[PDB]
Amino acid sequence: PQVTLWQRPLVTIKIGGQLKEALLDTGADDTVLEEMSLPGRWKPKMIGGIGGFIKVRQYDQILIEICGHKAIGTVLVGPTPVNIIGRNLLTQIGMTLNFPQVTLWQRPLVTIKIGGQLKEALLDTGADDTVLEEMSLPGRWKPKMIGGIGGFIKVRQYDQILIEICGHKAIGTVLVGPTPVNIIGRNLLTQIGATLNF
Ligand SMILES: N[C@@H](Cc1ccc([N+](=O)[O-])cc1)C(=O)N[C@@H](CCC(=O)O)C(=O)O
Ligand SMILES: N[C@@H](Cc1ccc([N+](=O)[O-])cc1)C(=O)N[C@@H](CCC(=O)O)C(=O)O
Repeated sequence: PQVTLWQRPLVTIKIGGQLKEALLDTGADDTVLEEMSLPGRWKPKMIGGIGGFIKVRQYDQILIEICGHKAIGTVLVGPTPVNIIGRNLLTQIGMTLNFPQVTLWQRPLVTIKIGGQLKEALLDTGADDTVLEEMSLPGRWKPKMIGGIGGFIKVRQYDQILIEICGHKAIGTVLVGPTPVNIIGRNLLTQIGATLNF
């Protein structure tokens, strides 16, 4: 299946005998699921995201059926606001990003030019919005708060911002704030015709 990003890329998964919905998230290294019942041993672990950090339980060798496709790997269980299927499992179902074709064995980083500056950013299908590290942008902005896996952060919202993503031009909203990594979200990914394929 190929999938566009005009809507969040949700898939049905089966894990631990239970059926759940999860977001295919190219910006996540790991798979993180809402608190749920899984059998077996686990190790305490700490992961980060926008907002800060959360403690999770790490289960290994977990079988998961993602949109019918089987994969086995590490699954983290904790207080995430949404169930996320990260690259550790996306590579097993042969997921690719298309806009060039991009595989997910490494983080999908691209070079962007915005506000006259060159930066690197992560193509993130799990992000509704585009969020960049503090930087100098011209013009008016509006205060806004956004959430992520570890809580929330305050950002500055700039609209009608031109960005060149891997050579492709797009114009849209860009949030600027304390994100640990520059993220290109669906609002811009749709403009460069990015598709998720597996
Ligand atoms: N949506 C991503 C945004 C993100 C990517 C990479 C970093 N980092 O290297 O520091 C921070 C934020 C996200 O929240 N990714 C998390 C998801 C949880 C996980 O995979 O463990 C991440 O840790 O990659
Ligand atoms: N990597 C994603 C994980 C995520 C997706 C959706 C929600 N949610 O609807 O509540 C929470 C976590 C991520 O960090 N998404 C953030 C990125 C920042 C942004 O786009 O505003 C999100 O808010 O979607």
